[PDB]
Amino acid sequence: VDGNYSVASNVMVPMRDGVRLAVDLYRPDADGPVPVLLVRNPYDKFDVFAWSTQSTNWLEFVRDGYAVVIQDTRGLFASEGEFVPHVDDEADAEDTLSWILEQAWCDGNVGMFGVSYLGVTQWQAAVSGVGGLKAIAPSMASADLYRAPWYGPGGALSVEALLGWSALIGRQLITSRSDARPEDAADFVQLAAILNDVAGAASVTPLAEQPLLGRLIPWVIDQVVDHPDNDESWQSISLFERLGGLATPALITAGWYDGFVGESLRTFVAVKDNADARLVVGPWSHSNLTGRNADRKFGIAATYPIQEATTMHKAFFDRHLRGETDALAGVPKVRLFVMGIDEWRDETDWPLPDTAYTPFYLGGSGAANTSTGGGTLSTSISGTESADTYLYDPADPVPSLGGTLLFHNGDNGPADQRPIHDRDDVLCYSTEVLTDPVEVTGTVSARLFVSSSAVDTDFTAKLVDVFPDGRAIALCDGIVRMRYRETLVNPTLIEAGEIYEVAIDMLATSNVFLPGHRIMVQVSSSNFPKYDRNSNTGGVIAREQLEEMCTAVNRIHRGPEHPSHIVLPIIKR
Amino acid sequence: VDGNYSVASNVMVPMRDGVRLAVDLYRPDADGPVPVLLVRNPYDKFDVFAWSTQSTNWLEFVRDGYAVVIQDTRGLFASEGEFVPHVDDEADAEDTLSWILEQAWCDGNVGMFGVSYLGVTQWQAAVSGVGGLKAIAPSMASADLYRAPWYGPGGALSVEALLGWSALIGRQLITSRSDARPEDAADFVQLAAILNDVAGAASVTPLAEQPLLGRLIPWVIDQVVDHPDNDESWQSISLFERLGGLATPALITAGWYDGFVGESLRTFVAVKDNADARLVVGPWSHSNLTGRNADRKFGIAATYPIQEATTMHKAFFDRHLRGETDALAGVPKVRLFVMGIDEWRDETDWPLPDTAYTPFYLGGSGAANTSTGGGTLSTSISGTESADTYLYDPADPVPSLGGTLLFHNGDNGPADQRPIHDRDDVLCYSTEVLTDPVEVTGTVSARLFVSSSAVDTDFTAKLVDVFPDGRAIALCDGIVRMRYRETLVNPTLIEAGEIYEVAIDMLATSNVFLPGHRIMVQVSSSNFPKYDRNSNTGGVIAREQLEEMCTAVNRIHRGPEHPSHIVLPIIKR
Ligand SMILES: *C1(O)O[C@H](CS)[C@@H](CS)O1
Ligand SMILES: *C1(O)O[C@H](CS)[C@@H](CS)O1
Ligand SMILES: [Cl-]
Ligand SMILES: [Cl-]
Ligand SMILES: [Cl-]
Ligand SMILES: [Cl-]
Ligand SMILES: [Cl-]
Ligand SMILES: [Cl-]
Ligand SMILES: [Cl-]
Ligand SMILES: [Cl-]
Ligand SMILES: [Cl-]
Ligand SMILES: [Cl-]
Ligand SMILES: [Cl-]
Ligand SMILES: [Cl-]
Ligand SMILES: [Cl-]
Ligand SMILES: [Cl-]
Ligand SMILES: [Cl-]
Ligand SMILES: [Cl-]
Repeated sequence: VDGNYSVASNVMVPMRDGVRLAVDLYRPDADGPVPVLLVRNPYDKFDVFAWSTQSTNWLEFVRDGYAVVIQDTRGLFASEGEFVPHVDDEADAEDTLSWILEQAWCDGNVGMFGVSYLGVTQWQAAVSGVGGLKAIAPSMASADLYRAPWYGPGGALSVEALLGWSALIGRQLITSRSDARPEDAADFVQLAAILNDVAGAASVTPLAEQPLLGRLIPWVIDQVVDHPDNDESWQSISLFERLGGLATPALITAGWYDGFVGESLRTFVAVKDNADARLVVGPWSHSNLTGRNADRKFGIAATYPIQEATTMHKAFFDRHLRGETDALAGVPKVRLFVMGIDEWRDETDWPLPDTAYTPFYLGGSGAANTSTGGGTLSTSISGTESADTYLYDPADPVPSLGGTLLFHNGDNGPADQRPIHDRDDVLCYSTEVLTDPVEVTGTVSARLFVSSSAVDTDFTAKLVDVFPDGRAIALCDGIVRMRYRETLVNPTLIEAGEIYEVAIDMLATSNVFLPGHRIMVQVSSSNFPKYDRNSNTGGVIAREQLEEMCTAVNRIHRGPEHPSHIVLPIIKR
Repeated sequence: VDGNYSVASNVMVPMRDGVRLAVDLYRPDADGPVPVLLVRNPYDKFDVFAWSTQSTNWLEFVRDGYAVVIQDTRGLFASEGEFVPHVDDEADAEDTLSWILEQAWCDGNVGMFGVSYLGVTQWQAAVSGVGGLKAIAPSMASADLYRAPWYGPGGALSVEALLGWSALIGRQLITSRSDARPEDAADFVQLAAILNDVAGAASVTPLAEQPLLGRLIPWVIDQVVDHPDNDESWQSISLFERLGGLATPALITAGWYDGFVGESLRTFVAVKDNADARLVVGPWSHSNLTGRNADRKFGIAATYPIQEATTMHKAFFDRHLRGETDALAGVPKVRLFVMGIDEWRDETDWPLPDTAYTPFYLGGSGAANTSTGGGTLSTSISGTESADTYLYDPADPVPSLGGTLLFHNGDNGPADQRPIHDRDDVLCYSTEVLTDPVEVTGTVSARLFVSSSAVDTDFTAKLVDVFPDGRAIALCDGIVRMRYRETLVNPTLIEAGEIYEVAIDMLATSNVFLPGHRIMVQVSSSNFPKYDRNSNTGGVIAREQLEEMCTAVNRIHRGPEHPSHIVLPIIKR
């Protein structure tokens, strides 16, 4: 009967190596075989409520005649084997898809959907070239694990993401244990302590010493902390280069304040020529999909629209798994929440056609240090060769406030920056108060002319919307670790005092700066614990003791000969 | 097969009057009949994700051999009939329970669970004396609709709760419509505008003029706004008096910052002698179960513990629906999140045995106006007859900040009160900085000696924990509308200038004020839009125009002859 279904729990699916993974089957009451959707989940297939509010009302898919299969990944919960992040997911997905294809109840069309880890696994599934896989819908995900979430395009470690997540997995490994252990109760409490104070846990040096996390999940050191370069151990699990080869439709969801935003958007750009790609980007962080934040509210329309997402996914799967060629009529290619005007808007492509990548140059009379310095931003090249200078001290890094934080205060993306404005290592450059709106929608980057007293250091840039009431709301940011200025693969040190021109990848945003506001840029050399602090030594940063580390006198050059600037994706419509 | 189940959608259940309600059946694969759990839902039975993250991982109940029945209430979604809040729920629940009892798959034991409206409906079900109903688990609910959520023990209208909720229902009535209408699109937008600015919507006078809400849901005026007294129209839907008659076990969940907290706790007290009652209270507001707020974090242990709640409910239903007499061994009678120490703690009863209801007297030299006035709190009666005076102007009420707000900024219960401290109509009284911890856990109230220049006015009291860093965190509060000082049923005006002794019911809290903190009380005459503003006229407040309203010179008397005080539930353990 249409609308009706049954659920089979713990159906055991064998992999090529003989290890069995557990799945639940949500199957519609139907005569024949049906199209099937797969979700690969490290957080207990039973616990459907934990992730689904970030995704879709997917029981609707089942009431509409799709089967849904939810799998425990290798070594977790009801599945056999050993858990190690990422490394088995390609082969386990491929084996799972073949098994589904072979079933009486599968009509030979298979899709996937899901958020975060349930999104990353979909790219891993898609690169196996299994013909029966017709569509994916990776939400808040990445096809390159180095670039998101563990490191980034700037070559700094996302220490808060790493510790927070590892603590979360650790806690799961315990609550679910095969045979319960004496140390469990106390370990559980310690992992909670990390989660209640991620910045504190990230502060312990050497970073590479993790007695609890390294024991519970060795991968934390063996893979992540020990591999600061984008080396073969990373490329081995990276899917990105293979994406151009694909012809798989993808429904891609991202958030402006989500740790994966940079990489989600890249996946859209990489697939859009070869197959039907769709993009949806709201003002969300990884753990906050409400549209409400401490000092910034986007309105109820900004709240993750779970029912509309469901309708959209259903239309998408109906088109690609059911051959219903008109299912996506009236559905835009790209849908974006444009902040400032705080409104959803349709677009024909991403990047937007007609994007004017516009330089805004750093200038001003006298020191730019602090928000009451004289730093300016202007579309005109600065008149005179100046330089702003500050001391960066690893023992006192600029604290992270909003942005794409994941676990450490990850529920306040559009954070007010006023608490860090009076600091001397935060350089501020702002436009005059605007009398006309300025839409900035696209990827964002900075070109800075810099020098350091040290042989390595970091530089950060943050785009800020300054409100008339005083609120200075974070929009997007990035970092470059100087050793990785040219390449993430073969780092080289720098000469003290030599001027370098560096690119800072600041991910992306969509904001209208309204009349009465200013456009601002904060420049510094740290953003902790979003990124781990550079030791300023040229050493292996994660193996260094705080006391071993150096301070750095860092300098930003600006003027006609050194035209440092942020490049803004200006839209005029 | 154990673990396995099927789901039947839109099974149509007839009521005594011939109208049919839609249910979904989640039934385990079983030989015989099973125990059954019922959930009565105004927010679409299909949409299980919207409420369930506030409740239980209830699919676990189905995998463990309970049937679960989810019903659309009368007139909503798949159900026939007309929707009017509350009035049909008793008879519709009773009819539904009989129908379940009559089914092949029901073993004659029925329970209920659910949050908010899904909690209120359970008390409505429980008063029908249906023998087969063996247990309920009303979460964040009330047995007296006047006292929560529409008015309160003080006799002021909860205007923000009323408008916010009505806008929410309005939006549902539209999205689900039988035959779609031309006005729908624009009405939808207007209801969003209310939800984005509840305080703004509450500001329009006369309150009783609601062209949009009154048209969409007439009940908003006909029942709620037109009945400011606790009259027979309220008692008609009140379950509270009948609760003493009952012998039904109840698993009761509440939040310290939840609009229903006062009434949830009362239901526990009313049933605990007659049947197995259980209580769980965390630091949550109605829409924020994270334990995280703008200026206050309770730690990850404070996060609504959905899996543990599931285990607890299962143990509870196993005991009362399955006759498993040892199922609740080791499970405490009462479980509370004690703020300050921020820890879960077991208790043997609520109110705690050994509660010392202790007077803290208002004192101080010179005016108590503002946080930098001289207002004090002390366990000793004040030496000298003083009085603090202020002007309350309805056109400028004290704004609501945290507390038990539902829709207007309802996600920040423990709000920092500093933004309203420099105001002249906020009187502040605080203790010296504490050198020993003081646990305040229980119901809280104030006795104030007051006078007014007007023939009616409000008085408010708010308990505040002042942190060493400056944060002044709201804990609990209340109001008395002076016409209702003696009774909620037969109001009488007051004589200008005459001194009255009034009680203010401040609901309940659990907090340890740690050494370094102070205990503080804010006294005023408004708290808007948590409560609607008193017009200071003696009129029908909701029918009055702002321009028609009066200001009031209000006065708090303190000293030996007028010993105004807050009564605090002191625990020493
Ligand atoms: C998702 O499930 O949350 C994590 C944030 S670091 C991420 C890890 S790949 O997946
Ligand atoms: C629950 O579902 O939310 C409402 C807050 S006013 C309440 C109405 S009885 O039930
Ligand atoms: Cl089968
Ligand atoms: Cl394995
Ligand atoms: Cl805002
Ligand atoms: Cl919009
Ligand atoms: Cl464009
Ligand atoms: Cl200026
Ligand atoms: Cl120099
Ligand atoms: Cl040069
Ligand atoms: Cl049947
Ligand atoms: Cl009806
Ligand atoms: Cl805190
Ligand atoms: Cl605890
Ligand atoms: Cl006690
Ligand atoms: Cl003092
Ligand atoms: Cl006088
Ligand atoms: Cl007197």
